Amino acid sequence: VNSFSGYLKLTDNVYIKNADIVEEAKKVKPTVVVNAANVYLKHGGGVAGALNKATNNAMQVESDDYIATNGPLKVGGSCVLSGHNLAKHCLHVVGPNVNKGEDIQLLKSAYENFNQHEVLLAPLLSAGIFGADPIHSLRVCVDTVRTNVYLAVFDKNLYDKLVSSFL
Repeated sequence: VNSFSGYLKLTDNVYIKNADIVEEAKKVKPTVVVNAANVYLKHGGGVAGALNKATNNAMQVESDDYIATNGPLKVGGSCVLSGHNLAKHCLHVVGPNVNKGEDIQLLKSAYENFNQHEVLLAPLLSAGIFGADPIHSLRVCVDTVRTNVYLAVFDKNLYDKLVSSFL
């Protein structure tokens, strides 16, 4: 049993809810929240901007030190950093950004990072301002992640379309 409430069950391991991931993280304090990161960990907008704002910019300060030491992530890669006030850990995962011309085949590699964690609160990778089709992102998630993933979908309209169209 875990603390996640109000989710629709899509598969054995994947759950979905219309929720603001920031407000969901603040309520649950999950072990892992996933950030929709870029390779520079520049948390300007989208999910990343919202998560970082909720940490009062402490996520960005920690991230800048990580990049100064390690250099940029790979598209499809990840790093584990603090979850600050939102979670124990934040898994920063880089899905391909279609609005920068990155290979959508890298979305499966991105989701494979989730398999290193038994339970996660996450957004749909490469959705929103990363430009991918969220229906596709949900299909790759279901077909790639084997650990237990609780997906937060901010937009009610999109949530209802994801559920209604789910095979």
